[PDB]
Amino acid sequence: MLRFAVLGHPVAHSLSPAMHAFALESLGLEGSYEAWDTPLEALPGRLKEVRRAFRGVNLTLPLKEAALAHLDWVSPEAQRIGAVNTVLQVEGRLFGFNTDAPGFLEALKAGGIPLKGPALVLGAGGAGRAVAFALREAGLEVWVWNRTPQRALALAEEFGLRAVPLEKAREARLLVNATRVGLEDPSASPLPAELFPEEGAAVDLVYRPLWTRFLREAKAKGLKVQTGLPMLAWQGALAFRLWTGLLPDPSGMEEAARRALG
Amino acid sequence: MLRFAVLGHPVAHSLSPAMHAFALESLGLEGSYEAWDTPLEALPGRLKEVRRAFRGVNLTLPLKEAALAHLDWVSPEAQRIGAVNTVLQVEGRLFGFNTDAPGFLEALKAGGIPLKGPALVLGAGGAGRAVAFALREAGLEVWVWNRTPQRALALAEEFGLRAVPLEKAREARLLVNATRVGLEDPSASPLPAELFPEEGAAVDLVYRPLWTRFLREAKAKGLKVQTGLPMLAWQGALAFRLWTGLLPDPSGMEEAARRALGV
Ligand SMILES: NC(=O)c1ccc[n+]([C@@H]2O[C@H](COP(=O)([O-])OP(=O)(O)OC[C@H]3O[C@@H](n4cnc5c(N)ncnc54)[C@H](OP(=O)(O)O)[C@@H]3O)[C@@H](O)[C@H]2O)c1
Repeated sequence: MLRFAVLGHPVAHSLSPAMHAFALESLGLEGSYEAWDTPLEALPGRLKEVRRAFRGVNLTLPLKEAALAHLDWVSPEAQRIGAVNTVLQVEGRLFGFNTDAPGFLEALKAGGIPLKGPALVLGAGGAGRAVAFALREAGLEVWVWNRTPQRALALAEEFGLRAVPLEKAREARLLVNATRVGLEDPSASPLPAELFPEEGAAVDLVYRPLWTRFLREAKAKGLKVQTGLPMLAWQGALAFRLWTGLLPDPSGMEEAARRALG
Repeated sequence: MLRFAVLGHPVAHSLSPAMHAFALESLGLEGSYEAWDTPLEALPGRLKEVRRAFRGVNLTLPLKEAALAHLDWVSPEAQRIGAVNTVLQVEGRLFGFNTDAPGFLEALKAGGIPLKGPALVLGAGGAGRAVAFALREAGLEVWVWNRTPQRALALAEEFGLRAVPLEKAREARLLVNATRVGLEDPSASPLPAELFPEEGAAVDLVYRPLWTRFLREAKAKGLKVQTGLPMLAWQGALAFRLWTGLLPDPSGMEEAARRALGV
């Protein structure tokens, strides 16, 4: 019993299998969590397959947004965010949820990052929307920026936030990189060093490398920093509870993910 | 800790607490399944407490119908049957399902009884509906009877069945008692021995007593028979799987009920 898996392309190096293997073991449960490559056009087929033999699955790039028109139910939050990262299967019916939003908040709390705004979310893409949704719910004043202005402006209107220029980063107290800038690229950062504030906190959703240029610039400025692992771990832990009713240890899953990275 | 419960009025004799206690223990899980007396007045206040402190709950009379309107999502089957016996709580949201229909079918399969029709369901009430529904989806011909002809003909239309006179029971190959006849009445049966099928099988949903006059008659005639416990055990095991993803041993679920019954 308990067949799980992460669907997306690519997923060859996902850290979920390692995290969830630990979750199952730690809770004394038998089961498996496997990495299963799935293009955005091979999705319809896989949701059918999930229905017949998986208790649940995580969705990742680039399936998160397209999965909605494919589930029997989608949570109010997942719908607002417009993306599902966790699917539960019961009686062949599929229910979509988003554990990225609540996971991010739990990660901040657990990591001792104060919820102090204004919070600037860099990136109005999928991850940016989930983070902006979470920070709005937490009641902070939220600003959003995007390389392409329209997307930031549209999101600001949609969520009742404020689209701002990169320069306003100096006035933010919580900075979140929700862009792909820096992914596998130690030379790139979404924010020029000179625009970082001198007090506050910075979080990077990118965890490859672990200490991105963005986090190094932030740490250099004396800001409290958090890597992308805590969020990854919490969204996974919350997903596991959705599936079984049990909450595996988040710190344990994070460590497991770290060990899995090398 | 996993928190479960059976909601209804009454529930003091429900065998669910005993069955799920076995499920939890046998599956090495920590948690509890309690019986919570819940009159219809209190469904609202009760469900809210569910969204907050329970992973899932079973619903028994008289809350199986008035629950649908209060849930965030109701399964199709449960929609068509018009009753929910299993509620799942996730992120404060409540989802309703009916494990009786599939539990009934899985009990027959696991017990040997072939889904060879034509099958006749005696009783067009709540119990009969769930069973009538499950049997056609299974792929066999299904007739329905009821002491009040109307309640039967209407069901034949709503579910695409066929209302028949009691005499038809003889031409059926699958007999199902969905009436309260025989409940704590060893000498009472809804079907006269003379109207019993020629070949086939019979299943009684009444499990108190376990061997009802209906089942004893059916057996004397040469029909294969099944008590009401296998269905009880499977709807419970399926409910547990629904809440956790793990299926407790249905045979063990039945044993637990048997012991709780003391027979
Ligand atoms: N740690 C976790 O658990 C976690 C959870 C979710 C996401 N993430 C990570 O965060 C990132 C975002 O993922 P996602 O699902 O939101 O998907 P995504 O859709 O692939 O990201 C599109 C977004 O990234 C920005 N971006 C891309 N290239 C850029 C460049 N060269 N310069 C400036 N901005 C650029 C986009 O700007 P435009 O709109 O202008 O293209 C936009 O805001 C990924 O690296 C992902 O691994 C991590």
